[PDB]
Amino acid sequence: IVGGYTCGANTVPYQVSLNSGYHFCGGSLINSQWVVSAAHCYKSGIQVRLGEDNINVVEGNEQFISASKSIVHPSYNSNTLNNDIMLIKLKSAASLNSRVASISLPTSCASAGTQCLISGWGNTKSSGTSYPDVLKCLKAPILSDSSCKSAYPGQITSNMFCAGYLEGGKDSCQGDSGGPVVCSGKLQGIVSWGSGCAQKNKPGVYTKVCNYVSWIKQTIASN
Ligand SMILES: CS(=O)(=O)c1ccc(C(=N)N)cc1
Ligand SMILES: [Ca+2]
Repeated sequence: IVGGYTCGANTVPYQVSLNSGYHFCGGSLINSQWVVSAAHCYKSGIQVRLGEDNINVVEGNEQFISASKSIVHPSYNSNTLNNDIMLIKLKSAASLNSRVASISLPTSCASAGTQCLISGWGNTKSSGTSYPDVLKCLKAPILSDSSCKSAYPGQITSNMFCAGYLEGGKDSCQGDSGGPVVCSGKLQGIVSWGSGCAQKNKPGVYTKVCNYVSWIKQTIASN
């Protein structure tokens, strides 16, 4: 997260870190046994880490649970990043509390102008590299589809939306991938892609979760 602020320990209870010997992507807990992330974050041997703040220091509120199965969206396209979403089932149910909680799925899509909360342990610089150890937060509005399409000609599908600032300076970044975009207490997006980070006229592009509620629900009900 570039241009954000320190969230505060466990203030984003649904945020999870995907670990494969090191943090490589974020994710969101949607129930005691399932996590939603980005399809481009796929890999084998994933351990889900919940209740984390400083990913390099065990503070006492963490829960480390291995993944039992990963399900990438059937129509995921790695070249265009269309349908960049995947589900991860935990080997065992997480213990839910005030510091580890699930985030509700949306019943309707969020409209442009709505303010959302984006979070992650990704790079904090637009130029250079600096990874924080604690969770960073960023409040950003959803942009109109017209401004999004104008920023990325011929690259935005109906399953994507832009959020951020056209002026640049504030945006999600490498390492925040798979992370949540929460608006009005509902999960509306997944950190997916963008050109660089916090660049002028290049806002972040996010997976539009509201288009996948049916797939998510039916998949969880049969696996
Ligand atoms: C490295 S990545 O493709 O995951 C990526 C993730 C986020 C952004 C940001 N501009 N919103 C840019 C790139
Ligand atoms: Ca920790």
